[PDB]
Amino acid sequence: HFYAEYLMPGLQRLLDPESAHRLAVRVTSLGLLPRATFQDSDMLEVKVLGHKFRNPVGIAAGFDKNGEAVDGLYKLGFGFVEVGSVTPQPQEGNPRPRVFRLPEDQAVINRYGFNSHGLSVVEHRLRARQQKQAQLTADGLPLGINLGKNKTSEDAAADYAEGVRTLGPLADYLVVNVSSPNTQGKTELRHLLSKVLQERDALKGTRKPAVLVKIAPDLTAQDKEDIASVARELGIDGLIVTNTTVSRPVGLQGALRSETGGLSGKPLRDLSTQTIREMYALTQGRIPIIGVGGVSSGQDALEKIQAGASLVQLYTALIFLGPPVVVRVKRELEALLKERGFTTVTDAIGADHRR
Ligand SMILES: Cc1cc2nc3c(=O)[nH]c(=O)nc-3n(C[C@H](O)[C@H](O)[C@H](O)COP(=O)(O)O)c2cc1C
Ligand SMILES: Cc1cc(Nc2cc(F)c(C(F)(F)F)c(F)c2)n2nc(C(F)(F)F)nc2n1
Ligand SMILES: O=C(O)c1cc(=O)[nH]c(=O)[nH]1
Repeated sequence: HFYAEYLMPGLQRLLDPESAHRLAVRVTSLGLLPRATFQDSDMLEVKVLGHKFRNPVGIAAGFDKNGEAVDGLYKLGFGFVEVGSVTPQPQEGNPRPRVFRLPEDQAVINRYGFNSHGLSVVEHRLRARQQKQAQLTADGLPLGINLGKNKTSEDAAADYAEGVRTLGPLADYLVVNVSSPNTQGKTELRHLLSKVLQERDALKGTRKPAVLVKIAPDLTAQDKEDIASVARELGIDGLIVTNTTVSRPVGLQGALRSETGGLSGKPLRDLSTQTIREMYALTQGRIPIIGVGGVSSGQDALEKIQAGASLVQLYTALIFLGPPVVVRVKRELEALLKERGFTTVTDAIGADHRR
């Protein structure tokens, strides 16, 4: 409660979004935040992507862009952390201002345009902690790395390749982020993905990261069939559904609603869940999905899980509710699984399809 209508709305008044984000990352890294004490139950454990996840709630890409706060994030209760997106070379991103809060809608619009410290900086930081991560991973706390491309780049495959070569040895999973709204066709995707998988395969007697593709919520019905077709044809390990949306739904109260960019938070929630449900159907329940978009409660997580997600992520909820939201989600999720007749979270995955 202290976070929810004392600290967050107040920070909102005081701090511009970028300043607030930067502060959040630093406070999280430094461990100033009180630690989560909620204990995950066996009921929340998920095994997927070649790893065990102690709980199914992860932090989505975009919070820890540069891998500065990974340990602190696990301490807040996240089951898994995704770093990035990381671009090969450092870049500024778009002109400020570039992130807008719509508190009325519990939503954010962003056009960051991939401000990243770049691969070498993030490699150095992650390497220094690689041993610690190996222990965390073993304890059910995996690490994902999300790869982006520079604004310049004509050659996407080359940018992705630097990323896979550089960070793939540090990753439990890798994500190709082809969905930023702020920076194709089957064949073109197929080529790129094959090149990425080929870079992954070449890795170094690392035993090797799973490769996922992160998609937009704004796709055509054929693209969804296409993406499913490729994933199955290429043996892509997973899908992350979804990134932010370019739409503005009816009823936004926020002044900044007209701003160009990707919308996240509650207004995205149902569109994202719908997108998961299709993808599970098209892929026959055979390809794991990490569901993201507007999760801020246990029910929100459960809906995504029932729709077909094996895991879920959140980011935007933190902006409005603070760190307690991670525990709220897990606590609510456990309570709902018990009420609703599931012995474990795993039993819920794809339940919508079952009926
Ligand atoms: C400010 C901001 C920055 C983001 N940056 C990235 C990014 O760099 N890479 C990425 O894949 N997704 C990024 N995302 C998308 C989130 O990972 C997530 O897909 C989306 O926000 C939906 O989840 P949420 O509603 O819980 O925020 C960003 C989102 C926000 C709000
Ligand atoms: C008020 C506010 C908060 C914030 N994140 C945020 C999120 C947090 F969890 C904290 C902390 F440290 F209290 F737990 C915090 F200090 C800031 N963002 N992050 C954004 C941005 F830019 F990412 F959209 N705007 C924000 N506005
Ligand atoms: O850097 C960004 O602007 C960004 C990337 C992304 O993948 N998603 C998003 O909403 N913003």
